[PDB]
Amino acid sequence: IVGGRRARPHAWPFMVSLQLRGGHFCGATLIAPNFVMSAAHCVANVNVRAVRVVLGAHNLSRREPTRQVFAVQRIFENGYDPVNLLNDIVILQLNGSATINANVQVAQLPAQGRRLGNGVQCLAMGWGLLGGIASVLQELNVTVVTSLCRRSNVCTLVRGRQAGVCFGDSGSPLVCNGLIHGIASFVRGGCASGLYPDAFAPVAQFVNWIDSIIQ
Ligand SMILES: CN1CC2=C(C(=O)N1)[C@@H](c1ccc(C#N)cc1)NC(=O)N2c1cccc(C(F)(F)F)c1
Ligand SMILES: *[C@@H]1O[C@H](CO[C@@H]2O[C@@H](C)[C@@H](O)[C@@H](O)[C@@H]2O)[C@@H](O)[C@H](O)[C@H]1NC(C)=O
Ligand SMILES: *[C@@H]1O[C@H](CO[C@@H]2O[C@@H](C)[C@@H](O)[C@@H](O)[C@@H]2O)[C@@H](O)[C@H](O)[C@H]1NC(C)=O
Repeated sequence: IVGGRRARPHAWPFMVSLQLRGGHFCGATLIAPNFVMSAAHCVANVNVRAVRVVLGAHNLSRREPTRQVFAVQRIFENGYDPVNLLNDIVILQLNGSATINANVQVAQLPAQGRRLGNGVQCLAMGWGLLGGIASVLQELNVTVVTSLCRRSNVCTLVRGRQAGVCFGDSGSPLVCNGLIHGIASFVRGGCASGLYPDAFAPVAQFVNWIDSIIQ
């Protein structure tokens, strides 16, 4: 996250770090005790048996007893199309269930087909590049936009300054009115261009599919 701020520790206890050999590569959202959701581009070309799913983290540079670590049991995809930048969503079934506590919660999702209007106020977040790469979870105020956005995305823009999501933020949730409406998918013009909006996978478009998998 470029131009964001440090989150309060454990403020977004649904927030997940996907790791390989101890290092963060992507975000995710805990959507049930035994399922996370992320971006499909996060796990394209990745050894998913190597993937560690880290719950309850805040400061990645630190040893944290609040953490719960899982492996990936199964993956579920929904027609990922990298060429057309479509269906950038994956569900990763964990090898065990999370212990739901202060530090580890299941996110709330929107109703199916719920569209967000121009001007909706959201919170983007993640452990991606800062413009270094972040130790402490970052968050950022973003506004939903329809210009320079396709109907197959929710797009956001910070107005009046250059800020937005960046590399390592891939797969991270976009929280809008307390619901996960986005999964960070792609940027244009580099990170934080002040020109192109950030594009997210539109979670509301995939709710019936998500529900079917998690119950
Ligand atoms: C490097 N990584 C990130 C990446 C692409 C990629 O293929 N891998 C690649 C990409 C290609 C297809 C689809 C689809 N559908 C989504 C992303 N293009 C791209 O813009 N990013 C990227 C860079 C910075 C931030 C973000 C994010 F946080 F917004 F998600 C994504
Ligand atoms: C589920 O897996 C947890 C983490 O396993 C570790 O990470 C994966 C990606 C591999 O590298 C693996 O060799 C590591 O052991 C375990 O800590 C946890 O006990 C597992 N839960 C089960 C089996 O119920
Ligand atoms: C910055 O965002 C703050 C927190 O955002 C609110 O809560 C999160 C969980 C999301 O639901 C988001 O939709 C909400 O707006 C706000 O309290 C604050 O008003 C925002 N400030 C500006 C000017 O955008």
